[PDB]
Amino acid sequence: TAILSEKPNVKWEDVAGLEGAKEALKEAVILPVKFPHLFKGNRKPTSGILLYGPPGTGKSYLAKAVATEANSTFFSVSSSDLVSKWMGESEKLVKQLFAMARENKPSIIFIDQVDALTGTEASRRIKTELLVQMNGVGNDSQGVLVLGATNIPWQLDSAIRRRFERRIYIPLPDLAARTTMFEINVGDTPCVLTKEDYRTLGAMTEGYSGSDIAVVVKDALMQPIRKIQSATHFKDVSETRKLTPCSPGDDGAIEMSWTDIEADELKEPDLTIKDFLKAIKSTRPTVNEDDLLKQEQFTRDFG
Repeated sequence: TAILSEKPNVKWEDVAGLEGAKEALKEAVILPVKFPHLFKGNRKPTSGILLYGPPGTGKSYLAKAVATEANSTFFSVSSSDLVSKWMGESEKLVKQLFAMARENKPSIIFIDQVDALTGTEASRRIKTELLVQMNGVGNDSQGVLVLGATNIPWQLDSAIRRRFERRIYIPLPDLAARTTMFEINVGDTPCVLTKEDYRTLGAMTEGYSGSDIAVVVKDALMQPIRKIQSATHFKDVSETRKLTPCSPGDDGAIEMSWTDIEADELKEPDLTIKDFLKAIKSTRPTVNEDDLLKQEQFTRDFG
């Protein structure tokens, strides 16, 4: 299981925002696949694409969407794992990976953290084997497309860099995308959030990543459970008896614990925007603001 394989089922719409990358990938990858007769002779589809941008944008998830939409098998590998965990057998692994992908066209190879192939003799082999394999466009043949992912494109070996004809920036999510991420992350959970609240949550998380948003949302959803747990005082409201947590000393405030209260006849506190706003304060964004420039320096130079 050093090499993952799957026929993923991620539609474009399942990936929050990124419409620009998406549209780049559509014409870079999907057009060739949709209309292969366009690529007779010396006109050949891209076969290396680098995805670069700050962490927490789900470059992986987007990659699966491409596979789903190209109707191809998704083969994938982590370069950090290759360099550290497997080491000795890494040459063999990079081989087998390209070999599986050839045997399974149409297919996509995903190499995560391509920077981690180069430096801190032994992994010099991995670099070298990868390069030979990406010359496997000039095997015959393909078929197979390599999508590299990096957070630190400026630390990516220029030789490897050069094998990735096409480069696409995966930005931090904008207002609309963050709004979508909040919705997706709560999905079906019982709550009383409006369309406007989602937008508010969106607007209020400038500079957050999908990951960041995921952690904030995971935090917020637990709040009603959190309230039920640490009360101390409940109260009847309203189909026969129904009690919810309330402050010490209130209109009908009995003193008890959740344990004291009967099956069902609990009234969980509503899940409010206020729970999410709280969660936003206690989870700072992950990604430094100087990254914009560092990534944009790369878009300017090797875009």
